[PDB]
Amino acid sequence: HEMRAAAFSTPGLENLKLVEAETPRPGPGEVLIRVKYAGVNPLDYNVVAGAVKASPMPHIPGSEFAGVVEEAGPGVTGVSRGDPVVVYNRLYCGHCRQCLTGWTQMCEVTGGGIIGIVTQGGYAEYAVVPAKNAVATRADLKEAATLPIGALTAWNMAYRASISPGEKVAVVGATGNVGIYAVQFAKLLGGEVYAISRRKAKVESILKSAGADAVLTPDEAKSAAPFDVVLDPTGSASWDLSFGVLGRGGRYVTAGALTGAEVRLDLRRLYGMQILVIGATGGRRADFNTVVRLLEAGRIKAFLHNVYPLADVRKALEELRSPERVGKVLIAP
Amino acid sequence: HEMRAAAFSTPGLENLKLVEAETPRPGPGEVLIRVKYAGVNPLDYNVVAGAVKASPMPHIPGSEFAGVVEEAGPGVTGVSRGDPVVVYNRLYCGHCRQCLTGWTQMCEVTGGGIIGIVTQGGYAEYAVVPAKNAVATRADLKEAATLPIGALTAWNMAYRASISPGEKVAVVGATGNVGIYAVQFAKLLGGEVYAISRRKAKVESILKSAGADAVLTPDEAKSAAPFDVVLDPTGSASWDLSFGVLGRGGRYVTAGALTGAEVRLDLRRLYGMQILVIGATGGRRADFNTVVRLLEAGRIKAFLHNVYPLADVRKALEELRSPERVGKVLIAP
Amino acid sequence: HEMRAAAFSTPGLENLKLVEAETPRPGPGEVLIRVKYAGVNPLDYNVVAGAVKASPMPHIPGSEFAGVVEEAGPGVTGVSRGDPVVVYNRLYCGHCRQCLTGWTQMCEVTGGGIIGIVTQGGYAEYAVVPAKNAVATRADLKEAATLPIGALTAWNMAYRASISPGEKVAVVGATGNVGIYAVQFAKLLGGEVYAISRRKAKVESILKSAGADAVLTPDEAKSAAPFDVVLDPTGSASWDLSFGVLGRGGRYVTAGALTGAEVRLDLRRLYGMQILVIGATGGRRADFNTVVRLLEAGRIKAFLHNVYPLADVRKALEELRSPERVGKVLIAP
Amino acid sequence: HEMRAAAFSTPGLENLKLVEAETPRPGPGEVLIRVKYAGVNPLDYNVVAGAVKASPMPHIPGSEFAGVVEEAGPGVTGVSRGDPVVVYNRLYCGHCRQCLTGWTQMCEVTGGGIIGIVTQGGYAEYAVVPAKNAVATRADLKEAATLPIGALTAWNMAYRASISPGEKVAVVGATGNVGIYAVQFAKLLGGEVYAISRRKAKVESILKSAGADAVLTPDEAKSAAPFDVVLDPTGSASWDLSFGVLGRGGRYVTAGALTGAEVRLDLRRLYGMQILVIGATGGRRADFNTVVRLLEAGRIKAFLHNVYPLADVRKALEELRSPERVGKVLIAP
Ligand SMILES: NC(=O)C1=CN([C@@H]2O[C@H](COP(=O)(O)OP(=O)(O)OC[C@H]3O[C@@H](n4cnc5c(N)ncnc54)[C@H](OP(=O)(O)O)[C@@H]3O)[C@@H](O)[C@H]2O)C=CC1
Ligand SMILES: NC(=O)C1=CN([C@@H]2O[C@H](COP(=O)(O)OP(=O)(O)OC[C@H]3O[C@@H](n4cnc5c(N)ncnc54)[C@H](OP(=O)(O)O)[C@@H]3O)[C@@H](O)[C@H]2O)C=CC1
Ligand SMILES: NC(=O)C1=CN([C@@H]2O[C@H](COP(=O)(O)OP(=O)(O)OC[C@H]3O[C@@H](n4cnc5c(N)ncnc54)[C@H](OP(=O)(O)O)[C@@H]3O)[C@@H](O)[C@H]2O)C=CC1
Ligand SMILES: NC(=O)C1=CN([C@@H]2O[C@H](COP(=O)(O)OP(=O)(O)OC[C@H]3O[C@@H](n4cnc5c(N)ncnc54)[C@H](OP(=O)(O)O)[C@@H]3O)[C@@H](O)[C@H]2O)C=CC1
Ligand SMILES: [Zn+2]
Ligand SMILES: [Zn+2]
Ligand SMILES: [Zn+2]
Ligand SMILES: [Zn+2]
Repeated sequence: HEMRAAAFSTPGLENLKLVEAETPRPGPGEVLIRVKYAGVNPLDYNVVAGAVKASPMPHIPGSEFAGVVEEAGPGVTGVSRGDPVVVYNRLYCGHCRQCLTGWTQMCEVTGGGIIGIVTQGGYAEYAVVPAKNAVATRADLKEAATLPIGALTAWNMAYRASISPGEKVAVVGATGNVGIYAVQFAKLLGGEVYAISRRKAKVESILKSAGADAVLTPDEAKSAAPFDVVLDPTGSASWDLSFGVLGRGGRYVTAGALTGAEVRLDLRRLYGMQILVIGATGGRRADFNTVVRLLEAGRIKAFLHNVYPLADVRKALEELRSPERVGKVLIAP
Repeated sequence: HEMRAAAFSTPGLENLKLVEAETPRPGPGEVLIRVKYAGVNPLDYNVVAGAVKASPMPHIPGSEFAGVVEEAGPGVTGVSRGDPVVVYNRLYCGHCRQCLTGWTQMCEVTGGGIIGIVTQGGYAEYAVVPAKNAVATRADLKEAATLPIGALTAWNMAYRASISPGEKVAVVGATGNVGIYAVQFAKLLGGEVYAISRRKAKVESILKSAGADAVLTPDEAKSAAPFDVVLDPTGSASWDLSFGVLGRGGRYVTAGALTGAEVRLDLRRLYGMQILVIGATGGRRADFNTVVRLLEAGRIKAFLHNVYPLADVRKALEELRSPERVGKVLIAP
Repeated sequence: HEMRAAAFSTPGLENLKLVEAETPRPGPGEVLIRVKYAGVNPLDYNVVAGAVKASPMPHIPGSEFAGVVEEAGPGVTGVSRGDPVVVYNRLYCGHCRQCLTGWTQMCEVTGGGIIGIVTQGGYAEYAVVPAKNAVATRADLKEAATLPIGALTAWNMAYRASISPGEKVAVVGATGNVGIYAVQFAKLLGGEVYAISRRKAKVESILKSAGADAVLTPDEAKSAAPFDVVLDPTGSASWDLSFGVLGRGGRYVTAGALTGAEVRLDLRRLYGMQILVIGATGGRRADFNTVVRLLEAGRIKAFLHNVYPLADVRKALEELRSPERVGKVLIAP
Repeated sequence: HEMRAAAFSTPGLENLKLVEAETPRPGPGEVLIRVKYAGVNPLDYNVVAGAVKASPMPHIPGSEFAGVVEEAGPGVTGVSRGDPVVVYNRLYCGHCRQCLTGWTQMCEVTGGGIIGIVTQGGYAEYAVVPAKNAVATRADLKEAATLPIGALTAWNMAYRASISPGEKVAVVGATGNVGIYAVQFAKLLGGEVYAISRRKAKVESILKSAGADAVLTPDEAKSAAPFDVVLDPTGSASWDLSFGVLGRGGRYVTAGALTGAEVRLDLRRLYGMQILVIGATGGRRADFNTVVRLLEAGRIKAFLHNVYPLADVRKALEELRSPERVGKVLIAP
């Protein structure tokens, strides 16, 4: 049997093509998913662009997705055909020091390898993943597909920031896929949350309904300093502001380098202020369960921008640069 | 009454001269100390050289000292005449947010101010300090005089590194005033400790006497990676090595910038490895008590190099640079 | 001046008499407050009844009050005449192990001595408290006066329960002075909050306005088990229920012994479930500032029942046992 | 193929017989182990006696053992024939909240089921265990065989006591299988360790070689209060001592109910002192790896007492009560 898929044999958004692919088949411990929705993320854009190398080639991208189990492989229990699932996107062995402490995204054995990057992903009608990565959910699958990358990454960032109730928390890029959940989880944890945006005027009512106590331009951020925590995955163009608005014991937490990876760090201010500069990536397997349950209970919300058919995958990827996008862009195969 | 003291009316090492000075008198809340031993540290050299503004001017430096109480001031209790004491050198208000959570070195009211920098210090026969800053001790005052700067700062770096039993801990600059205690505290917390030094041949048996499991040159440290924790206050010249040997979840802890303050921090590696880059300064007032108790009970050892009389203070501060020094330079007024 | 005051020269509520007393005067480090509101709590009742020895005799009770500074003592700066304040009620030295690590209610030197118990309290027009115990606030002093005992004790219980977002939290005695804030703080930390009441039908709409996700009868609590955290200051009559509904790694936190002090603890279920049974009392000096600012911000809400004048003080204390009460009972001198 | 085995078809020491039994064969995910040494614990005693129910019946006991992989079932990687292994004794699914957060001994799926209790155990020439439970080690298997019950359980008690360097930690029953390692771990975390024994004269030197700073009689212990931590798996006969010697913020941690499960708990002292009473059982799978490495590194030591052959399994079990015993009793099949 065969399937529709978006694939590229050489990198470049222009080489991403609708094709007819061989439908994959789950082996032991694997399930085959009929994909209902896949998110559109910087990660996916960058796999397509070649900035992140992929296997196998030619490659089907798509690391954030949800759908219905079509077939359980040999020996799979716990998930069965017809189950609506959402996929944890990190391959983990379950037996290394990192997996056994809960840090399955840091797996020493798989190298943190990511579904849709070191496997064929979900911009496709079907995808195979390990059964243990498929989390059964009763949530609307559009909303679920915003969880594996956006919500979970934001969760892990907020968890590693050690937010105490009443602490002031700035979220940089609060309008983005990660940010908009970063606002929510910082509020969940008791923070007073200041959402930072270069388009405050358009976005203020949205970010407040995400739970922001205040929306600030970058300039307003400077005056409102100091903050106890800055959650900022946007990279080096934000560094002078985000590093400079921290107070004593302030924690800068990043999981991305959107505008560049290299920053000039003043160790004298790092130690003079007792600041912590903290890396976060992906999220823990147990935390992904929590984030799913919280969506299902309505304690967090999914902000959707637009759903594209699989054939418009290119237009969908471009919509990531749209100055009007607030919310998640989805592909529906 | 007059006393001998090393003072400088204008910054610079050649401008540090022995003089006859007005003997200070303790106000309410203060104690007058007959200084027995003062430590010689980079902080003291930088005060005398002018990299740190000091007051009053002319200025008696000396931020790390121990001695005997000569007189208690109005309303002081708990500290009678002749009590041997060692002096916690941060001025703190005891009422601000930071003081009230225990981060007394971060006090918002005193500007973190340091005895012997914003007050006249211990390179003199007598000095005055707040009574709350004077810790009674039964320890040999030569050894007590290594605790306010070297031991306490190393204590506070180790504490903020979250050392678990069995984690691999590298100490860069391990031969120095801070590193020699950092080796000890890392072992005390149950780490497996790798002291790093450019003088391995000369210093190996001393760093083992301090509790190091292994003693490595910089190159050898690259081969022993990964490390869970790198205690390293040496600044930018060690950054590539120190940051490059960290494993997943690794903590870099710095309290200094000896060789340079600016480093190029790569956010991609920080988030991809979930590393934390952590600043540490001084130590908490309660932890200084603990450090003093640990010396009195023999759980940590002072490593001494030379004692100089107060007349030789120029020679004492130049010994900081000597490639034969391993251990603490003391001044005895 | 003379002032009015409730007072008892010998224990017993009938022997509590409105009198005219020597208006007290503030020494160094003290302030004299003009009490506007004072809360009524089991602690005030039990002090009046002789259960808790009081000093000095005859004694003015009243351990939770807010008002306006009448007169700064000598050397007191950082507060003015006419500044509205609310009183942190534990006396603390600021120099012991406990004070320096932030646990000022555990002070080794005052023994945790309480204002209105070891000093003349705020069931009176004026009272003298240490200046450092007096917190400036811009909130309604009626609501402020619910914080020194009710909110702060609840905060410290929730803080010591280690609530993660999504954990299930039961609050026994949610209708009371402590419970009504424990519901709120548990929600602030991201818990799913189940308030348990013996009078669900009457109080349910109130406890939901305090933030409870559900209100439960004791039988319904049994059916909703397991719970991650149980905040329960009610003592032994609630023990079998609260301890029995805990799940794996569950935490029982109490600050009270309302219905009895002794419980039969099954060590085999404690270890087999890895449960923690945790004590909590009072609150930290720094957290009191956080509770004040959270009231000022609107993030917590005070629930008031009735305000009595100093004349009807015995009726106000008798209102504690009133089975219709939900909220705080204030005395207004 | 047949093997030798100690087995009982009805509970009671007298019913434990040496038998010839069918040699077990490993299925998928399992390894067969030629047992070289197995520990003798109260747990194995109570299984043979009937206080702990077991399956299957008739039953081979033995929950703490090490040996050599003889065969691997289908699809087993990471463990091979010839590997010298020590067996983590909790069965764990690896997919539930407890497992994915690292608390494998609390698995919701297996109930925390223990090898040799719900499976055939190690009092035999061969046993089958899950491959993921077999930890290859370079230690002497005689010493490894003291880790699965004695060492790991102590580790997990110490872990859950949150021992700060310098804190006073009491170990009740320090002479026992668990206590002899608890002493060690408390010292490695930086505690000042007071070992408690009813036979101090007889055992003082041994406990001091395990790392105890002082050895105390029960009466000496009351006089040496307060302690910050009491590690005590001995149950109710020690409760008044252990609970009563705690200071402010003290932690009582238990993993056992040796002398009785029921204790009368004064909630009012619990909260007035902010004590935590903490259950601990087994240990985490990740910590078990940490414990084996510490043994391989000499940072902890095995205190052996006697090694019996399989046929003497009765006298080895009876050897648990020998008032001379200090050390592990072992069986060697
Ligand atoms: N480690 C991991 O597992 C993951 C890493 N990431 C990384 O995190 C980063 C963000 O991802 P995501 O939230 O989806 O990104 P989005 O593009 O959805 O959001 C980024 C937001 O940042 C702001 N922004 C964009 N450009 C700039 C700029 N030049 N200067 C200042 N602000 C800017 C915009 O907000 P506005 O216009 O309102 O100001 C924008 O909405 C990326 O680098 C991504 O690779 C993401 C997911 C997971
Ligand atoms: N924040 C605070 O409260 C405090 C901060 N500090 C700061 O910490 C830093 C260290 O102080 P201290 O321990 O007294 O310093 P020391 O000079 O006593 O020790 C520093 C050690 O670093 C090593 N070192 C020197 N230069 C280099 C280099 N180019 N590359 C690699 N290693 C080098 C040397 O070890 P070797 O030759 O064996 O390799 C030396 O022994 C200073 O910057 C000081 O200002 C110090 C005390 C308190
Ligand atoms: N350590 C400290 O600093 C402090 C300690 N405390 C202590 O905490 C405890 C509670 O204080 P507070 O909130 O002021 O008390 P309240 O009486 O105001 O509230 C107690 C609540 O518990 C429930 N309850 C009352 N009696 C019983 C009973 N007989 N059996 C079962 N449930 C009952 C009731 O709720 P419902 O009827 O709806 O079920 C009642 O509203 C007291 O023991 C007090 O002494 C209080 C403040 C500070
Ligand atoms: N939860 C879990 O995963 C585990 C739980 N356990 C439980 O922990 C408990 C202790 O185990 P273990 O160390 O093997 O036991 P041991 O008998 O080996 O040691 C107990 C020690 O306590 C002291 N003691 C013994 N009896 C009494 C008594 N009658 N009164 C006062 N002190 C006494 C003795 O020390 P001395 O004579 O020197 O005073 C003795 O050496 C047991 O109940 C066991 O079942 C054990 C392992 C794992
Ligand atoms: Zn792994
Ligand atoms: Zn301060
Ligand atoms: Zn105190
Ligand atoms: Zn499990």
